[PDB]
Amino acid sequence: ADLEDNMETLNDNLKVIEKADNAAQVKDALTKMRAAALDAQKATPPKLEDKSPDSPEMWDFRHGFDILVCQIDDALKLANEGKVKEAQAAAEQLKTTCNACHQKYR
Amino acid sequence: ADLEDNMETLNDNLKVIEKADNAAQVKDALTKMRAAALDAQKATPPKLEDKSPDSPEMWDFRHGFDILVCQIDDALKLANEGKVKEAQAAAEQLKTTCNACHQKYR
Ligand code: HEM
Ligand code: HEM
Ligand SMILES: CC(=O)Nc1ccc(O)c2ncccc12
Ligand SMILES: CC(=O)Nc1ccc(O)c2ncccc12
Ligand code: NI
Repeated sequence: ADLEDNMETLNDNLKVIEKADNAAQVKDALTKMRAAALDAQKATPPKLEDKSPDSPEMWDFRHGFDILVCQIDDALKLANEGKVKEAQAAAEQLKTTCNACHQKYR
Repeated sequence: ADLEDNMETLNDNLKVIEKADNAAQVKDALTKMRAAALDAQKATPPKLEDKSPDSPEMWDFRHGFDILVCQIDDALKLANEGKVKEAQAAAEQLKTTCNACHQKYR
């Protein structure tokens, strides 16, 4: 999927997590988020079509996703432990990463 | 210590590790390396005095050290396990990181 498609998946599964009643629901959402983030990692944002592929901006763009995935896996660990409330909190804390990358490259 | 001083510590403790007879020797060297890398992380290379402190180049410069420290800790884990030969091998593998950062910012 393109960058846009993946971003929507991420954005939509965040609210889904924000409404979840149980762990299984959070896990599903987070699992979908993880996949989309990895796939997004491969795209080249429109604001970096120029910059060479090995550009320092690009590496920061891709590195942004390794942080999101690490964060996402921690949320899954929590969801896996039945701690639904803090798996949700962990979910929110992801926005920090989201925003960070958005103001530099979006 | 300045960037230069720290780099020398790193460079010299690498050979020391390359000559070590035992684990304790590797650990000492690596411990000195870890400290110097962290301290180096704070300096601003001469080729980045201009670029703003929050510059994408700077963050890559500092991030370079988080990789070196992670690598260094893995070497210590190995040295801690008595595996002197592979703690040494792990040591060498560090050069990849060293070079990488050198050709971009040195
Ligand atoms: C964090 C989990 C996260 C969310 C949520 C998110 C959402 C998001 C939206 C809603 C858009 C709009 C896309 C559209 O037009 O439909 C958007 C756009 C971009 N994002 Fe994003 N995004 C999240 C995380 C990240 C991360 C960690 C990065 C950087 C590694 C990133 C980057 C981008 C870019 C580029 C765009 C613009 C895409 C385009 O203009 O085509 N996002 N994101
Ligand atoms: C890896 C373990 C590593 C070694 C070894 C190393 C050595 C090294 C030397 C020998 C110099 C010369 C410094 C001097 O003039 O005495 C040097 C210089 C720089 N380095 Fe280095 N260095 C290692 C690792 C790293 C890493 C991971 C970075 C980046 C995060 C880095 C950066 C630099 C920079 C900048 C210089 C130049 C300093 C200056 O010109 O004042 N090094 N390094
Ligand atoms: C969960 C988390 O914060 N992860 C990370 C933080 C900082 C980094 O530089 C990372 N780099 C590569 C992969 C994960 C990283
Ligand atoms: C041992 C090792 O390779 N570490 C790392 C690899 C890649 C990263 O992006 C990292 N980020 C922050 C800290 C360590 C990192
Ligand atoms: Ni990293």
